[PDB]
Amino acid sequence: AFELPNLPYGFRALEPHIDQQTMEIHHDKHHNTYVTKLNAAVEGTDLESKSIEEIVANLDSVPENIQTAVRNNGGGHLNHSLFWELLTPNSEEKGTVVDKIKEQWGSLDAFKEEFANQAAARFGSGWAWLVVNDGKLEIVTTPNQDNPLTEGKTPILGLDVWEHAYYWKYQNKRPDYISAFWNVVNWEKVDELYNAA
Amino acid sequence: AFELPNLPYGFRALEPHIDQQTMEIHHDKHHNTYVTKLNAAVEGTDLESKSIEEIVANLDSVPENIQTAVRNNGGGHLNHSLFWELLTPNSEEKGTVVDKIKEQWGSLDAFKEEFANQAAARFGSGWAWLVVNDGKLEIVTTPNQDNPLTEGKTPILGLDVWEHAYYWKYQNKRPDYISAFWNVVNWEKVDELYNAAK
Ligand SMILES: [Mn+2]
Ligand SMILES: [Mn+2]
Repeated sequence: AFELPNLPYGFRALEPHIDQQTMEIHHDKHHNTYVTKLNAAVEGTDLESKSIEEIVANLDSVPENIQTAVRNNGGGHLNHSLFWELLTPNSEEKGTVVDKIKEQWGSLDAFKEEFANQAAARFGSGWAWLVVNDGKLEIVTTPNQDNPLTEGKTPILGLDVWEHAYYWKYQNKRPDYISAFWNVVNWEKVDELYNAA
Repeated sequence: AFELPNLPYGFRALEPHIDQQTMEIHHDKHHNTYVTKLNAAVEGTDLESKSIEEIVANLDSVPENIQTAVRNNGGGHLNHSLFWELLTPNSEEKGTVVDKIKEQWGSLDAFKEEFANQAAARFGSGWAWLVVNDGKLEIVTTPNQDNPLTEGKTPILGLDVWEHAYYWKYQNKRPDYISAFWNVVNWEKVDELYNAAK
C-alpha cells in the first residue's frame, strides 16, 4: 500500500526560499494524512493494484462510494509526491524544458511572469502547473488536489498554493512565495517528467 | 464605499479558542484585501452603493467583466462581516435558534456533531453554515468565498474553514478548531439573523 515518501533532502535544505517549519509539517502531517486516508479508501478494493498516476488519470472509473475520498486524498498523494522531487537545494535553470520555454514564451522570465499571474489568480486552495497537452506546453491551475492528468494533460512542474504551503513565512503574500519558488525548482526532474510524456 | 468593519471586541477576546495573532492578521490583512479589491472591482457601476447582501444574492446579474472579482471579494467581505459579529467572549447556549435546533436535531451537541462533520468534510478552502431554507434549518458548506444567499438560503451562523482561520494555533487539525469555535458563538447574533430571515 501507499507510503509517505521521504524528502530527498533534509527539512532545512530549501532555506531561505521554503522555511524548515513548513517543510516538516507539510511532509510529515499533511502528506501523511493524504496517504492514511487514501489507504483507508483503497484497501479492500481492486484499487490496491494500481499506481496513483493510473487512479488519478481515471478518477471517473472509481466507484462513487469512494470517488471523492480517492480524488481528494489520491490527488493529494500524487501532487506532493511530484512536489518533493521538483524541489532541490541545487536548482539550475538549464535543460530540455528550459530551452522549450524560451522558444515558446520568448524567455524564461516571460514564462515565470505568466506562471506567477495564474498561480496568484488561483482563488482558494490549489496548484499551478506546467503541463504537456498534445505534446505542447501549457500553464494551467487546478482547485484543491485535482491534477491535470484527470484531463489527459501531463504535469512536469507543480506549485502548491494551499495556504499551508506558505502561511508560516509568507502569510497572505502568495506572490513573494511564488518568487522564492524559482530558486528551488528541480529542472532536472522537470526534464525527466517531460521526457516521460 | 464598502468599508472594513471594526471588531466589536479586542484581538485577545476569543483566547484561548482563537489566537490574537490570527484575529489581527485575519481582520487587518485578509478581510482588508477583500474590501480593497471589491471597491476596485465595482468602480463606475451601480454595485458601488448596493448592499453586499443584495450583490451576493444576485451574482448572476453582475456583468461578466467583474463577476469573478465580485463573487470572490464581495463574498469575502460579506462572509467576514457576518463572522466577526457571530463571535463573542460572552457566548451563552440559549435563545430562539438553540430551541429550534433542539426540536430538530434532538439536542444542541447532536447539532454540533452534524455541523462539525460537514465543516470537517469541506475539502480545500470554504465555509460551514447554518441557513434558513424556506423557513427550515439546514447545515451547508460552500467553497472559497461562496455564500448561501446566492442559492436563496439565508445564513444565520458561519464558520471560516480556510487554513488561514486556524493554521497558527491548530495547523492541520481543523476538527480541534471546530470544537473550540462553540466556546465563542454569539447565539444572540444568530437569533437576530434568524429573525431578519423569518
Ligand atoms: Mn500541500
Ligand atoms: Mn477568512
